[PDB]
Amino acid sequence: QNGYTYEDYQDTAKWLLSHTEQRPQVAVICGSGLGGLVNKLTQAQTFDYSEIPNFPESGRLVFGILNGRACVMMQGRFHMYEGYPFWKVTFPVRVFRLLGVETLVVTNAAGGLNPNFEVGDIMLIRDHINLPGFSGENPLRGPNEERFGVRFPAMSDAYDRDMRQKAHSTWKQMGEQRELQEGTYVMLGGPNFETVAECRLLRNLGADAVGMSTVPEVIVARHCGLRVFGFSLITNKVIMDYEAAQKLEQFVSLLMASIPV
Amino acid sequence: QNGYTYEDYQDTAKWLLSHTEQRPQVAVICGSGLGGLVNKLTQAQTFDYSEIPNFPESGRLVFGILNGRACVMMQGRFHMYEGYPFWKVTFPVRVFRLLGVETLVVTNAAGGLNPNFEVGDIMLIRDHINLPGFSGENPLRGPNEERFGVRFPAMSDAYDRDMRQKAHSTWKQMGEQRELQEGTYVMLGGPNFETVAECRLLRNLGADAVGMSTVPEVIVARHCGLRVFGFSLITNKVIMDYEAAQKLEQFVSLLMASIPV
Amino acid sequence: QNGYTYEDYQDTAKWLLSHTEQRPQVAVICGSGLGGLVNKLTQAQTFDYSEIPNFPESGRLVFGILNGRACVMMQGRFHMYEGYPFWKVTFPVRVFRLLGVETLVVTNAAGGLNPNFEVGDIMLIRDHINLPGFSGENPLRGPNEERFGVRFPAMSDAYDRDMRQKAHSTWKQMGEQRELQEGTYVMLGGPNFETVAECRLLRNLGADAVGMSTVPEVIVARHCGLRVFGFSLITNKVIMDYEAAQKLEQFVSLLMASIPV
Ligand SMILES: Nc1nc2c(ncn2CCCCC(F)(F)P(=O)(O)O)c(=O)[nH]1
Ligand SMILES: Nc1nc2c(ncn2CCCCC(F)(F)P(=O)(O)O)c(=O)[nH]1
Ligand SMILES: Nc1nc2c(ncn2CCCCC(F)(F)P(=O)(O)O)c(=O)[nH]1
Ligand SMILES: [Mg+2]
Ligand SMILES: [Mg+2]
Ligand SMILES: [Mg+2]
Ligand SMILES: [Zn+2]
Ligand SMILES: [Zn+2]
Ligand SMILES: [Zn+2]
Repeated sequence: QNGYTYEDYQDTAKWLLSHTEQRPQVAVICGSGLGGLVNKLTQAQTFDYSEIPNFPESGRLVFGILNGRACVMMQGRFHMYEGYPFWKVTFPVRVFRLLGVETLVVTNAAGGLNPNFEVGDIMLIRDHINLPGFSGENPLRGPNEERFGVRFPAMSDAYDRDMRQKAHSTWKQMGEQRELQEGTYVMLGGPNFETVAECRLLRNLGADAVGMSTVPEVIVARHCGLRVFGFSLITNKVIMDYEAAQKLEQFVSLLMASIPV
Repeated sequence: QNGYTYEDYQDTAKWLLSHTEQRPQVAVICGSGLGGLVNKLTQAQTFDYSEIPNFPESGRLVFGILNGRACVMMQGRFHMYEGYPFWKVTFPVRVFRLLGVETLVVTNAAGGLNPNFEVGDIMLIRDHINLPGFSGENPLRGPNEERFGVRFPAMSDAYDRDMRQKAHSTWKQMGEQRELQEGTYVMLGGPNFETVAECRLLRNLGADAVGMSTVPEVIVARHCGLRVFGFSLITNKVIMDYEAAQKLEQFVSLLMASIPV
Repeated sequence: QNGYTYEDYQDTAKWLLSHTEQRPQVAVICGSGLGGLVNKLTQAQTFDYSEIPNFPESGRLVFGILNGRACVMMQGRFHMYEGYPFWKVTFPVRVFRLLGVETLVVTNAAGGLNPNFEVGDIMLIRDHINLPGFSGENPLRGPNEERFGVRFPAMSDAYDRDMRQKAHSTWKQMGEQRELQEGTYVMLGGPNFETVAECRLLRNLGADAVGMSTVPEVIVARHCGLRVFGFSLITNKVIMDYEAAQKLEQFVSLLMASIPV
């Protein structure tokens, strides 16, 4: 049961509003290996998660201006595999909503299931498969809070098309030799890596990349009306048979200018 | 852990037996949009769930005679997405068993995965896929109570063939232009609606319709020996690619006469 | 949340080390119908689970020498369907590690999904599919204990190849008419048996046999560095459409001699 009341989000949000003059419209959640993205922020202000009332423990929240856009960034995220229920993993997203954030950018490291993928590739997330969600492990599980969103939110249009279009055209302006990949991200609980049988299984379900986060954050963001778009850094080609983080940082930085104000 | 002792079911059952002279042999569980089915009951008696000891909160239980058959009807059901564990969602089924009920009729609103389905269609449930059940979210999870059923109940014959046969022949007597659909119902936790990738995934698993209930009720009913049959009201054709409630009420009403006594 | 501290495993392990002179290098986990495997032990010593501090309740642990190899055997195992979280189901594996065990042999009764399987067949487990694991129901869920293993353990090489090779050559020396089967074991929560739609679904995921255990034990064993190999006794051919325990005991006994010392 969600151990957070509506007021808890509000308290946390007002705490942040009074401790920084920063008023972000964009929020970015970074997983593992994308910490250099926070060093590009100007007029930056960092808050350790441990100093923010109600924030899940263990990692920091960095406010600042990235390529002209005011944003708030999660340096380190939460995972189901660490033991947190999704209502803790996604706590920050609802706080962002209360801060006035309108767009959420999600990033993650993932295993490439699509044969055509190569290490270091950047896959624009066009869709996702939420396996934990099939069994009820859903961040929206429990009473619905109308002040956030509706009881039965649609997820088919989760990854904003306009931003995905900007992403492609922006990538083209970067003059990259490798095309910007695009595909379906499947989330699994973890923490162990998949077996061959499971890897094949996932590929046949239509997934292009596999990871252990993001989906719950996206679901909660869509529920509370945030515009969403994200990317997966293919850190390794998953083996289907028996026997670049810097570029992503630059890319997300450039996209700020393409996000509608 | 099932927060109900065997005695809790018994207490609830005797409470109901002493508050109504009605002695139902058939139980009907209605989801959303099938409330007019309760208005067809004669010599009806309603109990709000809140006045019945032990009943899960938030909705009423209506006793009465439907087309000559004495039955008990759930107007409003419980869902995993609301936060209830399956032992609460399925609490009523075991109570029905203790009331002397022999047949359970389940109904639900569902999304059509089968391309040949049309809005308003009525799909006789021939089989189901219990996704939450694959991860252990099972209403039978925990110590087995032999006074109800066996430890490892078979589910392959869950939807009574004889009733499915009656359903088809009865539908034919109704002179309906649209054929009575038949297929596999897949249950997901919810509450968000599926993405395109998930919708395709489900269709490839062999599911004809998708919903957020019923399966746990059917499993518990089969476990305690109840005869089962049900229907899905296809309220919308699910989109598989990127870019009638009154009739059901009449149908279930007519089928009472086909249920063996 | 894992209700066991590192010290709990240690306490249990030292308790056993001081109550028997036996110092096993191999551990065997037996499910249902493989109890005669314990009667082949010499210089045997039995401990009821109920007399071992910290051991999950309801079944015994038998130490002894099997075909020249000192081993510890679980006669009766734990299942998710009984209500235990995986940290209780897999408690013994970590204890074995602390006892100095290096190899874990897992056995189970399973339903045959592969059409070519026959009742009584013995399927060497080459790989597995962990459905509960896709939703987070993972024995490794929670903080990682480095004294056991790494945060993100690989599972693709879970079933030791060398032992699988020994298994085949050993089976050939047995002069059995039926070949030693080999395949992928898929674990589901249970306790109900699958429907036709689910059975087909599982087969299409690439599973050869279906059961309700083993996978969590294997995962924890691999996490703490144990060599693993196992077998599934096909007790029945699963019906895919709508309408030997003694040999296994002998086989596992013979394989002791093939396990590296
Ligand atoms: N399931 C799975 N996950 C893989 C794989 N490779 C990398 N990750 C990513 C590891 C987790 C990444 C993260 F969760 F930490 P994140 O926060 O960066 O998303 C893989 O093969 N399978
Ligand atoms: N998963 C899923 N469910 C869908 C869909 N359309 C209607 N429902 C039914 C909504 C829930 C119905 C109910 F649970 F409330 P019930 O009680 O009527 O079954 C769909 O596309 N996907
Ligand atoms: N899911 C599933 N399991 C089946 C089937 N047949 C036997 N078991 C094995 C029954 C459980 C075995 C056990 F868990 F008790 P174990 O300890 O022997 O592994 C089947 O068709 N489906
Ligand atoms: Mg704190
Ligand atoms: Mg009450
Ligand atoms: Mg004890
Ligand atoms: Zn202050
Ligand atoms: Zn009274
Ligand atoms: Zn003693």
